[PDB]
Amino acid sequence: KFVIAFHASVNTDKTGKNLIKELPDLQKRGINTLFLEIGYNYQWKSDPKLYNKYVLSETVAREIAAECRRLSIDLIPEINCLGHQSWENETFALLKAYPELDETPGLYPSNKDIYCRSLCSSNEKVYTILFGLIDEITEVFSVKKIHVGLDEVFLIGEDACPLCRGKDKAELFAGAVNRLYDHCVKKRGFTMYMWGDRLIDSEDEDSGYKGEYESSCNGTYPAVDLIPKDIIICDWHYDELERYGSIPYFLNKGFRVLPTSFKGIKAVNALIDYSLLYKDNPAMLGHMYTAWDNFTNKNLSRYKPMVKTIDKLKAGNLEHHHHHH
Ligand SMILES: [Zn+2]
Repeated sequence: KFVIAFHASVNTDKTGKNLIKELPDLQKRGINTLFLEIGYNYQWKSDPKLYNKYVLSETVAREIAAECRRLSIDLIPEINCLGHQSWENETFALLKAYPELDETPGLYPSNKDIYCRSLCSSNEKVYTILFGLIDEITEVFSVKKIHVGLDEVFLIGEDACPLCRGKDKAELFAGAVNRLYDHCVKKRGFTMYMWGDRLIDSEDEDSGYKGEYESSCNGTYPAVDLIPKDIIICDWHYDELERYGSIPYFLNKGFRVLPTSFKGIKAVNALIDYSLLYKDNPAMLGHMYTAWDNFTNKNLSRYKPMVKTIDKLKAGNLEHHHHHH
């Protein structure tokens, strides 16, 4: 038996119903788990500063949860709790409402010359806010699971932060993971998921990857030995490679791993094939598909690289049932 998951995003009452459309179909393909990214795109009751009526309401949200439940789909909301506080020249809700919590105050206007802004990982107000959002979203969905993001954190320990300047980037990162863990797991008893790229040494030859996005080039990877190992690592690599050497890196470290793909058809294939080289390790959980080129959630069950490959793994969950007549 295997985890088969799909990553979808939702930010409006519409995009939610689009997803609802595809849940029945996506189930029949074989999806049994839905990672649902929300960010700050829910009408928050718990913080009025981050609320706008033009995003997902409590009603639409309780329907996705309703539908996942009827279809026995493990639902896991995601809020990115450190990096990805902006995209291109739009800064997201938290940092425009709380500019004091920016890790790089006063530096990159309109986000020129950086990938994405990040929150200050040392400022306690961040955790006060984030913990409040994690509690609300896990409530409206009636779930005990949370994905905290933590991918592609390039801005951390920056000189501009009065709070983090000069500090060790890996310890700051491990500090973020461990604060989130203390709330989601220690206090709430949830299961917590995260992206794994910051835990990998890019320069390492067995576990490293080419770029500076799929693996760490800013020295955060030592945090892998400073965080609790019941955290589920979502390990994403979207290029066709003959070896995805970070799967066994995470596995031997004690983590449960969820390999993650995007586009490529073969690239997807190759990840799945290499992940299945460890099929008989239970900490090799399964697989997650992404369709980042799909911005609506319409025909998500038609995502081509998934529909082909999914039976690939569906077989381990077939369950011979025997004639009832
Ligand atoms: Zn800081």
